Amino acid sequence: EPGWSDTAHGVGEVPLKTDLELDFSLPSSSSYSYRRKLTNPANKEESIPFHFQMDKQVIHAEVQVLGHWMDATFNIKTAFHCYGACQKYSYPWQTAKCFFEKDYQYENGWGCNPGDCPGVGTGCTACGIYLDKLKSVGKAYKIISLKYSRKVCIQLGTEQTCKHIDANDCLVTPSVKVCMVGTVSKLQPADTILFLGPLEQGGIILKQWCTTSCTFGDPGDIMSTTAGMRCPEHTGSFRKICAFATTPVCEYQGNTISGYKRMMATKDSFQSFNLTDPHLTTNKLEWIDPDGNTRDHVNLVLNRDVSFQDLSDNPCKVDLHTQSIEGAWGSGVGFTLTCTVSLTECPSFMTSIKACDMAMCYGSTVTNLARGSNTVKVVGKGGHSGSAFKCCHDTDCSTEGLAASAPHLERVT
Amino acid sequence: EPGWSDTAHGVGEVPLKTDLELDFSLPSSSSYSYRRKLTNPANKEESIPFHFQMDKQVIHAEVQVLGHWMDATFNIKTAFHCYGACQKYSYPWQTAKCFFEKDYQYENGWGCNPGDCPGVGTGCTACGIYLDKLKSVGKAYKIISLKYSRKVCIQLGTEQTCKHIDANDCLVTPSVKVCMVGTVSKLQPADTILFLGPLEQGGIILKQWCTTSCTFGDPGDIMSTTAGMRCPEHTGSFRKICAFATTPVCEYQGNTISGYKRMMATKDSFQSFNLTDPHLTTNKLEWIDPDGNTRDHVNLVLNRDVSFQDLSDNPCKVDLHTQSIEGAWGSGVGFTLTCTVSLTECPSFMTSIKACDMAMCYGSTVTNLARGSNTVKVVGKGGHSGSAFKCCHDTDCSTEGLAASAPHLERVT
Amino acid sequence: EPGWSDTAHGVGEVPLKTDLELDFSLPSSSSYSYRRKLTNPANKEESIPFHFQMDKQVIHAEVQVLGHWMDATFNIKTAFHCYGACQKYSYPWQTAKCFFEKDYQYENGWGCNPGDCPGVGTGCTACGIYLDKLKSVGKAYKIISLKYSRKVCIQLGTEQTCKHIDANDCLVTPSVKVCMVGTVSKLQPADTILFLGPLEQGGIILKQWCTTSCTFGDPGDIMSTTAGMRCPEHTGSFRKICAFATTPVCEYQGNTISGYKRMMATKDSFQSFNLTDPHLTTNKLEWIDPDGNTRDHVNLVLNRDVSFQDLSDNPCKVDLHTQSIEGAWGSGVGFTLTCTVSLTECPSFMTSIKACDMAMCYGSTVTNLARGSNTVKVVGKGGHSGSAFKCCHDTDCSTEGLAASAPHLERVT
Ligand SMILES: *[C@@H]1O[C@H](CO)[C@@H](O[C@@H]2O[C@H](CO)[C@@H](O[C@@H]3O[C@H](CO)[C@@H](O)[C@H](O[C@H]4O[C@H](CO)[C@@H](O)[C@H](O)[C@@H]4O)[C@@H]3O)[C@H](O)[C@H]2NC(C)=O)[C@H](O)[C@H]1NC(C)=O
Ligand SMILES: *[C@@H]1O[C@H](CO)[C@@H](O[C@@H]2O[C@H](CO)[C@@H](O[C@@H]3O[C@H](CO)[C@@H](O)[C@H](O[C@H]4O[C@H](CO)[C@@H](O)[C@H](O)[C@@H]4O)[C@@H]3O)[C@H](O)[C@H]2NC(C)=O)[C@H](O)[C@H]1NC(C)=O
Ligand SMILES: *[C@@H]1O[C@H](CO)[C@@H](O[C@@H]2O[C@H](CO)[C@@H](O[C@@H]3O[C@H](CO)[C@@H](O)[C@H](O[C@H]4O[C@H](CO)[C@@H](O)[C@H](O)[C@@H]4O)[C@@H]3O)[C@H](O)[C@H]2NC(C)=O)[C@H](O)[C@H]1NC(C)=O
Repeated sequence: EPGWSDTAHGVGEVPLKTDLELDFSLPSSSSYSYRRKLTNPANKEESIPFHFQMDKQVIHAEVQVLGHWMDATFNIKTAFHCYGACQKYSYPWQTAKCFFEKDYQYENGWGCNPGDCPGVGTGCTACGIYLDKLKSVGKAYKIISLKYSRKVCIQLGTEQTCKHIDANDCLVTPSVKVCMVGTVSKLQPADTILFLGPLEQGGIILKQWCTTSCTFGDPGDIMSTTAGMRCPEHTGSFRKICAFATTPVCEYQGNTISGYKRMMATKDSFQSFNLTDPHLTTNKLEWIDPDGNTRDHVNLVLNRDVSFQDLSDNPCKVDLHTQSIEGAWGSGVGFTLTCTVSLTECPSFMTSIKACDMAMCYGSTVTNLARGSNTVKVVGKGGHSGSAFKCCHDTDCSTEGLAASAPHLERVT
Repeated sequence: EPGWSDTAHGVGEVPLKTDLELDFSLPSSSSYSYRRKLTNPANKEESIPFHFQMDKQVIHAEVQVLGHWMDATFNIKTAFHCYGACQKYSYPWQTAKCFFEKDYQYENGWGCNPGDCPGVGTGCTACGIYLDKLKSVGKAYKIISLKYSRKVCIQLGTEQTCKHIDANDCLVTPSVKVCMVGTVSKLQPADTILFLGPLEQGGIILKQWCTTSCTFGDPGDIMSTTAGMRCPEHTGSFRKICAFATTPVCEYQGNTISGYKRMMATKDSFQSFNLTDPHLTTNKLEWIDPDGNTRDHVNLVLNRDVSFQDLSDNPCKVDLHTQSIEGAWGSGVGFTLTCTVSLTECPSFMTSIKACDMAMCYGSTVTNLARGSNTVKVVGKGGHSGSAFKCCHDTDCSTEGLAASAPHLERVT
Repeated sequence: EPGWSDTAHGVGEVPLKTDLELDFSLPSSSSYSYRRKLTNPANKEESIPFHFQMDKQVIHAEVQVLGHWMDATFNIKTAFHCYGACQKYSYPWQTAKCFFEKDYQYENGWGCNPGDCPGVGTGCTACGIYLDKLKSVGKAYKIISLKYSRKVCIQLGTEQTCKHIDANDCLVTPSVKVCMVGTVSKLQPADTILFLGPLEQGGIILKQWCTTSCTFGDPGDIMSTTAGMRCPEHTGSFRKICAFATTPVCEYQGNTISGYKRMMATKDSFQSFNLTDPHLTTNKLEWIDPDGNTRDHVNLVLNRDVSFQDLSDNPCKVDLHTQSIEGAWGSGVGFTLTCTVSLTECPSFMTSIKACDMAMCYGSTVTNLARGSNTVKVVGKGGHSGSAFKCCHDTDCSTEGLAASAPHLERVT
């Protein structure tokens, strides 16, 4: 009754026929090497070479590049005009990177009038707040997805096998099973990481980082991006100060201190993380976490008996073509690839269809294929503008790929 | 010296007497089936049938139903009355779902007076902001608790055993141990999940969702619930515009754009999750995560020797009665069930007492029972209004159950 | 080719030579005890005593003490002076714990003047909001780091070994390997935990707790610390009410309800956690989580064959001296200890260097030492003012330690 499947990564074994078991925890930032001449195959005249290599864990993050976080100074200036409307004149703050203007139009009923202006209900008094002394204070990225893997190389006799194993996965070679359990994520999807210096000097994790309502003083309030400045809103209140024969003066009741200055005063409240040999290219960040306390559990079984049974073996063949796509690249909501998967050589097949481009894969769907044609939907997260996403099974991908839409990542107002 | 205990789920075994070990990782959205005729019991004339079935992982979430998130339009209108107080008249905005009013009372010292109203320090000018064009944009739930389990069925010969195994737990039958490790939680307790459409189309995870201070423009600002509308506060400032002989006009300095419009502009900043075959009934949401990359580690040991020792075996008997309860159902703080647990047939017993109703269990306490009467406190989370929570050990529950209080889930102001 | 290393905690074994394997899941709040007389060493006349003890899991949190969260009442009062400036007089609100003042100076152009004050553009009207009826409502701590461990004691014959094992780590004695996998963290670094009563009655987890912009009504708005009060900002707007011959009155458009009152109205929206036997000393909180559903996977292997191979064995010797330090204690960003590590008796050595004081260790670096002198940097989190941080390998620490700087944990404005 059990139909064919390749979703289980592992073995059926008989322990009394196991030549060698390794079971151990290993730091993420540690590699591990083991070499031994095995005194079997009960042949004595000839021994069996055995190499096991496990590289340090590499972390891969698909990220949204957010630009440069800016520090700035708050300023306010007043501009009075005796007649006309507030549009009929330009203002000095309009030369600033970020500015917000409130206009008191057609209201100088003596109470608010300079000596030279004998008008009532005319003219305009313009109030403008602007930011200057802008300086870049760090680079920020929002995490779309996180991947954890270790390269593993196995040599049994004169046959070598190397593969990148994802965390909580197993590798199965003809006589060796290697499994990893326990890698846990300190970073989380949608975290914002901030680098006050080069990546090599470590980052800060910020759970509060403004997204939908960026107000001056919020974390991430002033961002300088490739597409120009992103300026914060000012939520305070304006008030026109007036006296006899004196020109009106603007007064603002609101926050004056920038988000960066607010964070540095309590800098030690936030979690840092350190990066060994980070690699940043476009929207991909890879690195090795140097924290020695983060450990995963490693199990190796060397078993050369005929009862050593790879649980994924099957005669099924899968042919793939990419039908359609919807959604966005570089998005935490993601894209959905619609695939046409043809099965031959089996009545049914339970397997995993992935969405991949030239660089890597971004998501995976477990599906139960029937002989002939099937439609499978795969959700991917990550990728970039030039990405042509393909349907893949193992290393076999469809001939043609499909580009996703640009993500909606913009402020309102 | 070791007293009896049933808290350890697992075995003591001798590996050289193990007939069969399976060790493998499996996607959460994958099932697994294995059938084999075992060529033992060294009897040859007769073989041993063996079935192993593992269902896809099911996720169970106890949720707080938050109602419908609403999109709306911001509006402001002015109402002047020449004499009397602002209470002495009704206003058009009072017909709206959400409205906020600020009244300028007894202040028209000429500066603020229409031509027809020759009064000073009398009358009132009422300012009112209201929301209209309300449309439902999705359904939101806050997660109280998360459970992960897989149904497992074992057939050895002509004897079958099926049980739901929780993640990071083991099942022990007479000759089979099955264990699961490594399932990790993407959703977290107190997350808010938002469904812009039917559950089958997936949800959005929102770390920022207003709870204690809902302001217009916040995520979750305007909620339409069974108990009526929940309206956001407006934190901006009002100002009475005045000119000669013209009637006063209200002006507001504050946010105008709704929370929903703010999110959609940056929709791709947030994490989505997808649901296969979701089931929603009252405050319970169950589903299968279709993400193929989420794997758990599965270990099966088939061992028929007399040294195969179930570590939970014991002669102890436990009788239960539900004494008292405090706390709330449907709450992330929870309720505390106070139980009276009588032990017989053992001098002491280390065991787990659970809080359960008709549907499921909601929490568990490990306790060291002494022969005779004991008091045990169990913290549960979840449940609903009709829940009668009982003290249980294994499948044995107390005769009577106790209802918890309603949760405090309300805005102030 | 493989150089020496002690980073792998575990064994190489032959399963057919294993006398006994235990494999089981165990609640965190449960201990486990196993005693058996092993009928080997195939000697029959003499048996082998075997004890295995596993204590309940203990949670250790390095915390930032935040003081007492305060509830308060909002108040506003007005003070008019006919002449002079607003500084020329004191005010009743200046006697309050928290107060904020806005001064309307030199503006009484008749419109705002009491009958007795015949001045224009002179005097001042001072507006002051203050908080009273302050009452402590709980104690709050921000989590810097979390550690999970179980004490384990092994007796084989007449030889005993006890050690605290960290989660996801293994202990290796001459013939026993014990490993733990699967402990997962419910609390997270940078979480804020709030205790409305004694620690024994449980805490509340709050993802939103004000850090960089504390506004009246935010969670954690009013904190009473050892260094005095920490007062919230008020972001609303002021307005001077005026009429004929009457003295001006202040009006505020802003939040009036405190953060504590706002939380209690929706108290059941937040996650609680319970503590068995908590220990608080300065900035260290230790406890046992009584939730019976949290389980870890335990594996014990008893194997007395000569092929039982501890993977960390090595002849290398390491000598340590503490060179320099930068960073802060009690910080989530942490400190960096710079160590001088001398290797002898090996050409190279892959090992872990830790940062420790008298109490415990706070971080760890995996490094590849060359024969002779090396510089290693270790990142630690936690500690306190008197901490002298040392470079350590295993139980061997440097003679002298170095104190870190105080953390920057202050509000601006
Ligand atoms: C692990 O990550 C943490 C967090 O990123 C990281 O902490 C950072 O360490 C750097 C390195 O020392 C700190 O940057 C220094 O800050 C001091 C004062 O704050 C400055 O004086 C330094 O600049 C001077 O020195 C330079 C040295 O050549 C000169 O080139 C320069 O012109 C200046 O004269 C220097 O910038 C930084 O402050 C912390 N970050 C925080 C948030 O505190 C830690 O070092 C990382 N550890 C490891 C082992 O990687
Ligand atoms: C996994 O989860 C994600 C997140 O939920 C999910 O993304 C959603 O996909 C749906 C399905 O296509 C999207 O809804 C569509 O949106 C487009 C434009 O945004 C509309 O044109 C669509 O409505 C039209 O088409 C319908 C088809 O019959 C008609 O009935 C209708 O009348 C309209 O004419 C449709 O609503 C949705 O936008 C996204 N969500 C987000 C946040 O982007 C994804 O599809 C899920 N994947 C799988 C495999 O389940
Ligand atoms: C697990 O953690 C949760 C969260 O901390 C915890 O819930 C708390 O339980 C306590 C204990 O009952 C509650 O405190 C009580 O609250 C009621 C009304 O809210 C008060 O009447 C109580 O005070 C009276 O009774 C005392 C008993 O002697 C008297 O000494 C006192 O003078 C008063 O007359 C009492 O304070 C608390 O409300 C909850 N917390 C929340 C947030 O709801 C739960 O009990 C913990 N469970 C276990 C098993 O530890």
